[PDB]
Amino acid sequence: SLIVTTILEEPYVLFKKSDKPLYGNDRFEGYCIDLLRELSTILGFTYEIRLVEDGKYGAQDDVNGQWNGMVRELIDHKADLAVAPLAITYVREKVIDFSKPFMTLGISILYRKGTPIDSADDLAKQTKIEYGAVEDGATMTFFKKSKISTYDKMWAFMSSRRQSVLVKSNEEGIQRVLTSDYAFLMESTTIEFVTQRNCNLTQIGGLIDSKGYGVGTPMGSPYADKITIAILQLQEEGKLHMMKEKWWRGNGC
Amino acid sequence: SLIVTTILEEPYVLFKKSDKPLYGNDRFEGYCIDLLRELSTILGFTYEIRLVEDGKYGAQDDVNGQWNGMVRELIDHKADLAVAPLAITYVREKVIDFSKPFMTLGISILYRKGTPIDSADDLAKQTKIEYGAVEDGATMTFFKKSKISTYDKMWAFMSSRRQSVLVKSNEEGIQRVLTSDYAFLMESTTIEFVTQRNCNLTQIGGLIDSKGYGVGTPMGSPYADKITIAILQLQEEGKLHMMKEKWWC
Ligand SMILES: C=C(C)[C@H]1CN[C@H](C(=O)O)[C@H]1CC(=O)O
Ligand SMILES: C=C(C)[C@H]1CN[C@H](C(=O)O)[C@H]1CC(=O)O
Ligand SMILES: [Cl-]
Ligand code: NA
Ligand code: NA
Repeated sequence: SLIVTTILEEPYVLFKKSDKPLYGNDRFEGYCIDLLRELSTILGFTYEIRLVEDGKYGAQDDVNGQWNGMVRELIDHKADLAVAPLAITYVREKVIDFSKPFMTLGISILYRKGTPIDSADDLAKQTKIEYGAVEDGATMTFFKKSKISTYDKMWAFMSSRRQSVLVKSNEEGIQRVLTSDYAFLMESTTIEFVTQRNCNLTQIGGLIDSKGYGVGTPMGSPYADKITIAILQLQEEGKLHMMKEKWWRGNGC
Repeated sequence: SLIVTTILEEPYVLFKKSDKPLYGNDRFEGYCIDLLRELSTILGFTYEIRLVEDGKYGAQDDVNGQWNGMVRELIDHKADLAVAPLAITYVREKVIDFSKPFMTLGISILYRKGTPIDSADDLAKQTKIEYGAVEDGATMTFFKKSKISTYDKMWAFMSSRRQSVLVKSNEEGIQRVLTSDYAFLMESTTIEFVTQRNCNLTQIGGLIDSKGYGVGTPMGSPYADKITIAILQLQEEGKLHMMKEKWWC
């Protein structure tokens, strides 16, 4: 039996709606839960899903270098797999292993329709429209590390305003877009889910970078390569595409 | 130095043009050549580029189970890395290792603009317009194995006409599109290169699947993970994007 760490994030992992309390694995559904189920069938393991205690994905404390979130659970061998929209990044790959990607995406901008804002550069060169990202996530880290003029400028803006423009979650960022003059730097996969459900919102510009989500494992785990092969099987038979359609597809904007 | 196996395929790998003779690695240019140079810089290795003798990527013969191409070079430890638009696939991952993807893509359709054909389904339902793929590549293999009705039908059509509709190169497929009534099933990255240069051609429909190109290594090689890390660094600093813009109406 494997211990699988994960985190609530629509539509990847959600609590099933129910009149009565549910228990154990029965509590959860979503794209990542379907993925876990499919992987379990192919590779023949059982599992217990556990929400990560600190509610974090995994970032390094910039003073002591210690990790948190699902990444820390893996490093500490508290979990066997992390199954979530966990971006494969340079810093994380140095401390844990990942399967090859089950989904590909990039940072982009969530904003309202009908404005003159067409790119990151348009946001960077002003301050009236505030903008931000989830604190300490892969998106924020991209900006923190970027040497590109536009993105460095955006980092200077966000970091100096971290108290007011950085958010704790996608949900908070999305609500900020809906209720104030704010543009949210966020992952394109999640943007697509949002824009299918709110016709007044749109992605602005294209993808600013490229990354994949992968299943995390402790470094050296034999499951990283096994899951890669299972993911390739699922992709090549069209299941990953069906899985995405199931959890994303909206009724039109 | 590491031995790096590769293959000519525009704009990934080409012979550099010069008025004077060129030697060694200097003979080559392209996206993958730039990639290799950058990987070299980060990881601190020297290397020798060699074109794969049999001019194949890597497929398994369904009679004797023998592999060929760059995949075979890696299996036999004749090369340390394969750096090319080499698709990461289930069957290849069973026999060699791969870095994580430096490019992501999918099978799609290259055809002419201004036609009624809007999807694979539209091709499958007819026979007047021929269609095909590079023989024995990842695209053909996708169709050969698929259980999705539309793709299974397309495979049945292609296999019954393989002498006439399967081609030996992307170049041959493109020439087929240009000189006959033919739609070519090919990788979306390469389609983008072609359509930026041939204004009468276009991608039809979306991506039929999703895959990545990765650097291949013999199975168990320590370089697969090292190259993954270097690729992630290159991506995050915007270098892969710059390289794409450089090499890619
Ligand atoms: C839901 C959020 C906090 C996660 C999801 N993937 C990114 C990560 O793996 O860090 C984070 C989003 C982002 O940074 O835009
Ligand atoms: C250039 C061709 C022969 C290669 C490139 N990638 C695919 C591969 O890795 O097999 C092949 C193309 C294709 O199958 O459409
Ligand atoms: Cl349970
Ligand atoms: Na790792
Ligand atoms: Na492998």
